[PDB]
Amino acid sequence: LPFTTGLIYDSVMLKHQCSCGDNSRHPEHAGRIQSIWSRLQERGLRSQCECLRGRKASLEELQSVHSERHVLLYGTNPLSVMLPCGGVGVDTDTIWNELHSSNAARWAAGSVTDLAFKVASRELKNGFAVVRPPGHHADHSTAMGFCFFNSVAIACRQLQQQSKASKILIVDWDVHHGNGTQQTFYQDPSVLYISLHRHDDGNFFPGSGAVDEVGAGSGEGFNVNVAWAGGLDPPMGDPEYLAAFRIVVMPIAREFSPDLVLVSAGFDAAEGHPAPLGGYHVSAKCFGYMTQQLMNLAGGAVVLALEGGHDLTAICDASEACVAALLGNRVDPLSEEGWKQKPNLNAIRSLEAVIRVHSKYWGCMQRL
Ligand SMILES: O=C(NCC1(c2nc(-c3ccccc3)cs2)CCOCC1)c1cccc(-c2noc(C(F)(F)F)n2)c1
Ligand SMILES: [K+]
Ligand SMILES: [K+]
Ligand SMILES: [Zn+2]
Ligand SMILES: [Zn+2]
Repeated sequence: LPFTTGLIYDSVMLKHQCSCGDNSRHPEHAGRIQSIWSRLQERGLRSQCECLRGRKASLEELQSVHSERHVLLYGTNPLSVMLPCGGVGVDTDTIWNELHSSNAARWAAGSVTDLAFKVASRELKNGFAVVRPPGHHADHSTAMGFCFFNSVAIACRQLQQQSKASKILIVDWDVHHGNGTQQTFYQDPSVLYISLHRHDDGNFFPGSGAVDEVGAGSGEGFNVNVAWAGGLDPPMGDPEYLAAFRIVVMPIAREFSPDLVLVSAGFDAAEGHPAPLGGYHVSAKCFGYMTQQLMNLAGGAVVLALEGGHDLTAICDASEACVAALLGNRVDPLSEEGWKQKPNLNAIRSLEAVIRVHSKYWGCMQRL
């Protein structure tokens, strides 16, 4: 296998859809990964990468993060809740195809894991997983927010249990808080979880991920929530996220010094997502640049896994810029006006809260 960027995609994951067939009512649709996959070929990036199909996660791999009851319910064939539209699901948003959802969720978990091992073993330089359904909301014993199994958390656990990576950084720049990922690794100091999300004092899904939530026991200080407050006005975009990377994400990541970086790469903070889905204005160039910054860690061992993002144009633009970054294309910070603007007052106050809390744990957060 050649030493380039890896891409994960398979049609099995397209099968996850409600029986009613309305992709408008169920916005986490197959078109999401389908559009990105073809977009990468149209732009010429896909042929440059080593394209893999992935695999099903074993029941044992799913149980490394989730409970036995959870894995029996969503992981196995029955032969071994009603919705307004008529289909079955765990809740109104999180649908369940009785023939295909389990297989698609297990494939997303297995494929992110398979890609992480190849990047960890250094067969691949880095990778991008075009997977669905998403994972970072799925906790130990709860499927929620379009998520069933936490693919990124499962990939992380398997890397540790097979001794392929000592320290692992999980970065989650999806606009929503990865409640599942935070819970899984809350007491583990060998995993560092840094989330950037719209918090607005608990009035935004899932409602968790406050700045005070720093971890527990041995894992105290190794959970970093960059919880944005203040609202949508003034606009949250590139200057705020760039500032977040300069001041919080990269300094803590460098002080932690991971052996492998996993990215819950949601693109619902991008332009084209109105409230209450996101309401943020992060450009595609910023996503690709944030990717480029993470490639400086762990000797380039970086793996992105798709999470959220609805607007087809926005997530395709952003996915393109991240894959290009992975392939070695560099973004010149001086080439874009607007990046010269300072971050807004709401973002500064939010980062002030992050610094004040984590000054107890990190040297780069300790000031006079
Ligand atoms: O508030 C939410 N959604 C808003 C609505 C939308 N959800 C999406 C959507 C599209 C693709 C993936 C996930 C959500 C578009 S609109 C829900 C019903 O229709 C009107 C607003 C909501 C609630 C729970 C979870 C999420 C959510 N978004 O991304 C993710 C993911 F897990 F990161 F993928 N989860 C979003
Ligand atoms: K997040
Ligand atoms: K942690
Ligand atoms: Zn339906
Ligand atoms: Zn999201």
